Amino acid sequence: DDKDPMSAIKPDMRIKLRMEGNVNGHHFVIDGDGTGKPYEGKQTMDLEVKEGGPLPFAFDILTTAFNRVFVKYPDNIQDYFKQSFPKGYSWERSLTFEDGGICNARNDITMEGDTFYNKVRFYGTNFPANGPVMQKKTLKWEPSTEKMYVRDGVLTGDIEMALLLEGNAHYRCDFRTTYKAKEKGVKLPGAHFVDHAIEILSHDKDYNKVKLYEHAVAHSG
Repeated sequence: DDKDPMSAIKPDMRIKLRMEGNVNGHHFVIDGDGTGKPYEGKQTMDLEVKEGGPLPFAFDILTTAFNRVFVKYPDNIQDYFKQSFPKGYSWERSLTFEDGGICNARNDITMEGDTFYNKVRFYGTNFPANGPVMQKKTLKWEPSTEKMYVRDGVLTGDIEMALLLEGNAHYRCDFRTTYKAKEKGVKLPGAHFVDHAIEILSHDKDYNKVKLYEHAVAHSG
Protein backbone atom coordinates (compact mmCIF):
# COMPACT_ATOMS: atom_id res chain seq x y z
CA ASP A 1 0.00 0.00 0.00
CA ASP A 2 2.23 2.79 -1.33
CA LYS A 3 -0.26 4.55 -3.62
CA ASP A 4 -2.17 7.79 -3.13
CA PRO A 5 -5.69 6.92 -1.89
CA MET A 6 -6.92 10.37 -3.00
CA SER A 7 -5.00 10.41 -6.28
CA ALA A 8 -8.27 10.34 -8.25
CA ILE A 9 -10.94 11.21 -5.67
CA LYS A 10 -10.03 14.53 -4.06
CA PRO A 11 -11.58 15.67 -0.76
CA ASP A 12 -13.41 18.51 -2.57
CA MET A 13 -14.63 17.86 -6.12
CA ARG A 14 -16.82 19.78 -8.54
CA ILE A 15 -19.86 18.42 -10.37
CA LYS A 16 -21.03 19.21 -13.91
CA LEU A 17 -24.23 17.66 -15.23
CA ARG A 18 -26.73 17.77 -18.08
CA MET A 19 -30.02 15.86 -17.89
CA GLU A 20 -32.09 15.12 -20.99
CA GLY A 21 -35.40 13.33 -21.39
CA ASN A 22 -39.15 13.58 -21.09
CA VAL A 23 -41.89 12.69 -18.60
CA ASN A 24 -45.31 11.82 -20.08
CA GLY A 25 -44.28 13.46 -23.35
CA HIS A 26 -42.86 16.68 -21.85
CA HIS A 27 -39.27 17.06 -23.00
CA PHE A 28 -36.82 18.99 -20.83
CA VAL A 29 -33.10 19.66 -20.45
CA ILE A 30 -31.62 20.52 -17.04
CA ASP A 31 -28.04 21.59 -16.32
CA GLY A 32 -26.19 20.99 -13.07
CA ASP A 33 -23.39 22.87 -11.33
CA GLY A 34 -22.22 22.07 -7.82
CA THR A 35 -19.49 20.74 -5.55
CA GLY A 36 -19.20 18.13 -2.82
CA LYS A 37 -16.92 16.23 -0.47
CA PRO A 38 -16.79 12.53 -1.47
CA TYR A 39 -15.18 11.18 1.70
CA GLU A 40 -17.77 12.96 3.86
CA GLY A 41 -20.75 11.75 1.82
CA LYS A 42 -22.07 15.23 0.99
CA GLN A 43 -22.80 17.09 -2.24
CA THR A 44 -24.62 20.30 -3.17
CA MET A 45 -25.82 21.16 -6.67
CA ASP A 46 -27.42 24.22 -8.26
CA LEU A 47 -29.87 23.12 -10.96
CA GLU A 48 -31.38 25.16 -13.79
CA VAL A 49 -34.03 24.09 -16.30
CA LYS A 50 -32.71 25.00 -19.75
CA GLU A 51 -35.55 23.58 -21.88
CA GLY A 52 -39.18 22.64 -21.35
CA GLY A 53 -39.68 24.98 -18.40
CA PRO A 54 -41.76 25.34 -16.44
CA LEU A 55 -41.89 21.60 -15.79
CA PRO A 56 -45.55 20.45 -15.76
CA PHE A 57 -44.69 17.64 -13.32
CA ALA A 58 -43.16 17.30 -9.87
CA PHE A 59 -39.46 18.15 -9.72
CA ASP A 60 -38.96 15.67 -6.86
CA ILE A 61 -39.07 12.65 -9.21
CA LEU A 62 -35.89 13.87 -10.94
CA THR A 63 -33.78 14.78 -7.89
CA THR A 64 -32.47 11.24 -7.39
CA ALA A 65 -31.01 11.14 -10.93
CA PHE A 66 -29.08 14.37 -10.22
CA ASN A 67 -23.44 9.65 -7.71
CA ARG A 68 -22.57 7.19 -4.94
CA VAL A 69 -18.99 8.49 -4.93
CA PHE A 70 -20.37 10.97 -2.37
CA VAL A 71 -20.85 8.28 0.27
CA LYS A 72 -18.94 8.13 3.55
CA TYR A 73 -17.67 4.56 3.29
CA PRO A 74 -16.01 3.04 6.38
CA ASP A 75 -12.69 1.25 6.05
CA ASN A 76 -14.32 -2.18 6.52
CA ILE A 77 -16.59 -1.90 3.44
CA GLN A 78 -15.36 -1.95 -0.15
CA ASP A 79 -16.06 1.38 -1.88
CA TYR A 80 -17.01 0.23 -5.37
CA PHE A 81 -17.61 3.81 -6.55
CA LYS A 82 -14.45 5.52 -5.30
CA GLN A 83 -12.43 2.64 -6.78
CA SER A 84 -14.20 3.27 -10.13
CA PHE A 85 -12.18 6.42 -10.88
CA PRO A 86 -10.37 8.25 -12.59
CA LYS A 87 -12.13 6.17 -15.25
CA GLY A 88 -15.60 6.36 -13.72
CA TYR A 89 -18.71 4.21 -13.86
CA SER A 90 -22.37 4.29 -14.85
CA TRP A 91 -25.70 3.23 -13.39
CA GLU A 92 -29.12 2.27 -14.76
CA ARG A 93 -32.18 2.81 -12.58
CA SER A 94 -35.87 1.91 -12.77
CA LEU A 95 -38.44 3.77 -10.66
CA THR A 96 -41.75 1.96 -10.12
CA PHE A 97 -44.42 4.07 -8.42
CA GLU A 98 -47.57 2.80 -6.73
CA ASP A 99 -50.10 4.28 -9.19
CA GLY A 100 -48.50 2.82 -12.34
CA GLY A 101 -45.98 5.55 -13.14
CA ILE A 102 -42.64 4.06 -14.19
CA CYS A 103 -39.37 5.87 -14.91
CA ASN A 104 -36.01 4.81 -16.33
CA ALA A 105 -32.91 6.82 -15.41
CA ARG A 106 -29.25 6.39 -16.32
CA ASN A 107 -26.05 8.37 -15.78
CA ASP A 108 -22.60 8.00 -17.34
CA ILE A 109 -20.15 9.44 -14.80
CA THR A 110 -16.64 10.44 -15.87
CA MET A 111 -13.87 12.36 -14.12
CA GLU A 112 -11.76 15.08 -15.76
CA GLY A 113 -9.37 16.61 -13.24
CA ASP A 114 -11.34 17.75 -10.18
CA THR A 115 -14.78 17.66 -11.84
CA PHE A 116 -17.38 14.89 -12.04
CA TYR A 117 -19.19 14.95 -15.39
CA ASN A 118 -22.63 13.35 -15.62
CA LYS A 119 -24.57 12.37 -18.75
CA VAL A 120 -28.04 11.84 -17.27
CA ARG A 121 -31.11 10.60 -19.14
CA PHE A 122 -34.55 10.47 -17.49
CA TYR A 123 -37.62 8.97 -19.19
CA GLY A 124 -40.88 8.69 -17.26
CA THR A 125 -44.28 7.51 -18.44
CA ASN A 126 -47.64 6.08 -17.34
CA PHE A 127 -48.14 8.84 -14.77
CA PRO A 128 -51.87 9.46 -14.17
CA ALA A 129 -53.02 12.92 -15.20
CA ASN A 130 -54.67 13.39 -11.79
CA GLY A 131 -51.82 11.77 -9.85
CA PRO A 132 -49.61 13.71 -7.44
CA VAL A 133 -46.66 13.78 -9.85
CA MET A 134 -48.40 15.56 -12.73
CA GLN A 135 -50.46 17.69 -10.32
CA LYS A 136 -47.27 18.67 -8.42
CA LYS A 137 -48.42 17.62 -4.95
CA THR A 138 -45.11 16.23 -3.68
CA LEU A 139 -43.02 17.82 -0.92
CA LYS A 140 -39.84 15.77 -0.33
CA TRP A 141 -38.22 12.38 -0.53
CA GLU A 142 -38.20 10.71 2.87
CA PRO A 143 -34.76 9.67 4.19
CA SER A 144 -34.33 6.01 3.56
CA THR A 145 -31.79 3.17 3.37
CA GLU A 146 -30.45 1.75 0.10
CA LYS A 147 -29.26 -1.86 0.31
CA MET A 148 -26.21 -2.79 -1.78
CA TYR A 149 -25.61 -6.38 -2.89
CA VAL A 150 -24.39 -8.45 -5.83
CA ARG A 151 -27.18 -9.71 -8.11
CA ASP A 152 -26.03 -11.96 -10.98
CA GLY A 153 -22.52 -10.51 -10.78
CA VAL A 154 -23.56 -6.83 -10.87
CA LEU A 155 -23.66 -4.46 -7.90
CA THR A 156 -27.38 -3.82 -7.34
CA GLY A 157 -29.16 -1.45 -4.98
CA ASP A 158 -32.85 -1.80 -4.11
CA ILE A 159 -34.78 0.56 -1.83
CA GLU A 160 -38.39 1.41 -0.98
CA MET A 161 -38.71 5.18 -1.34
CA ALA A 162 -41.58 7.44 -0.30
CA LEU A 163 -42.65 10.93 -1.35
CA LEU A 164 -44.42 13.13 1.19
CA LEU A 165 -47.54 14.67 -0.36
CA GLU A 166 -49.91 17.45 0.63
CA GLY A 167 -52.50 16.38 3.18
CA ASN A 168 -50.47 13.97 5.34
CA ALA A 169 -50.19 11.36 2.58
CA HIS A 170 -47.28 9.43 1.09
CA TYR A 171 -46.45 8.38 -2.48
CA ARG A 172 -44.16 5.35 -2.49
CA CYS A 173 -41.79 4.09 -5.17
CA ASP A 174 -39.44 1.13 -5.61
CA PHE A 175 -35.91 1.75 -6.90
CA ARG A 176 -33.51 -0.72 -8.52
CA THR A 177 -30.08 0.60 -9.52
CA THR A 178 -27.30 -1.40 -11.20
CA TYR A 179 -23.82 0.11 -10.81
CA LYS A 180 -21.21 -0.92 -13.39
CA ALA A 181 -17.59 0.22 -13.37
CA LYS A 182 -15.92 0.84 -16.72
CA GLU A 183 -12.91 -1.18 -15.58
CA LYS A 184 -14.39 -4.69 -15.44
CA GLY A 185 -11.80 -5.72 -12.84
CA VAL A 186 -13.00 -3.52 -9.99
CA LYS A 187 -13.69 -5.83 -7.06
CA LEU A 188 -17.37 -6.04 -6.18
CA PRO A 189 -18.18 -5.04 -2.58
CA GLY A 190 -19.97 -7.06 0.04
CA ALA A 191 -23.60 -6.68 1.03
CA HIS A 192 -24.06 -3.40 2.90
CA PHE A 193 -26.50 -0.53 3.43
CA VAL A 194 -26.40 3.16 2.51
CA ASP A 195 -28.44 5.60 4.61
CA HIS A 196 -29.09 8.71 2.52
CA ALA A 197 -31.14 11.90 2.77
CA ILE A 198 -31.92 14.14 -0.21
CA GLU A 199 -33.70 17.49 -0.03
CA ILE A 200 -34.20 20.70 -1.98
CA LEU A 201 -32.52 23.54 -0.08
CA SER A 202 -34.13 26.32 -2.14
CA HIS A 203 -36.04 26.85 -5.37
CA ASP A 204 -37.99 29.48 -7.27
CA LYS A 205 -41.76 29.40 -7.75
CA ASP A 206 -41.72 27.37 -10.99
CA TYR A 207 -38.73 25.16 -9.99
CA ASN A 208 -36.69 26.61 -12.85
CA LYS A 209 -33.73 26.92 -10.45
CA VAL A 210 -33.20 24.34 -7.69
CA LYS A 211 -30.46 23.99 -5.06
CA LEU A 212 -30.21 20.27 -4.26
CA TYR A 213 -28.37 18.61 -1.37
CA GLU A 214 -27.68 14.99 -0.49
CA HIS A 215 -25.98 13.26 2.44
CA ALA A 216 -25.19 9.54 2.52
CA VAL A 217 -23.37 7.18 4.89
CA ALA A 218 -22.53 3.52 4.26
CA HIS A 219 -22.72 0.76 6.86
CA SER A 220 -23.37 -2.96 7.24
CA GLY A 221 -25.35 -4.61 10.09
